[PDB]
Amino acid sequence: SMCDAFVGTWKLVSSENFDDYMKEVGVGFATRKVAGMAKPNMIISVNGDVITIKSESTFKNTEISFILGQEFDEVTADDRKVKSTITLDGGVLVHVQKWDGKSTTIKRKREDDKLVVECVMKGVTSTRVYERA
Ligand SMILES: O=C(O)c1ccccc1-c1c2ccc(=O)cc-2oc2cc(O)ccc12
Ligand SMILES: O=C(O)c1ccccc1-c1c2ccc(=O)cc-2oc2cc(O)ccc12
Repeated sequence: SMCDAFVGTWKLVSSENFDDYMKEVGVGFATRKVAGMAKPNMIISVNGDVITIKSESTFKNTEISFILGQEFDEVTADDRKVKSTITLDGGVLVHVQKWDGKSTTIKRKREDDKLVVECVMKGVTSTRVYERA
């Protein structure tokens, strides 16, 4: 399917304005500095209708499994317990995280041989680029 373009192993190669985006999300100082340093590997896989996104770094190891359009519980190292929904909108994986009446969007798009990640929170944008690993 269309998810196959996202499937594979990805390595973080560039990050821009991630600290200012995490500040705007409400991420604490210690967690921002820890997350800001990490150069994660990201494994995106598909099994039936279930999408798995595994991240691996010196900071942590995370795993989320989900069905497109089906809301799920996601864990974060901040004062936020989030309800997330991931949908596929015209080739773009749109990840909406909602907590305490607020929301942030993480968009992933395929550009050349890269996975371009756009994170938006109340006008503050961070761009992160991954390459195939
Ligand atoms: O994938 C990202 O780069 C990302 C962008 C905005 C907010 C969080 C992340 C992020 C993750 C988002 C979803 C997920 O399933 C796993 C993530 O893992 C990350 C690991 C990091 O070191 C650092 C960042 C992440
Ligand atoms: O919140 C975390 O556990 C975390 C810790 C280290 C590196 C990245 C994250 C991180 C996420 C990790 C996994 C995940 O599924 C979602 C994450 O979302 C984040 C969002 C932030 O604003 C800021 C950070 C994250």
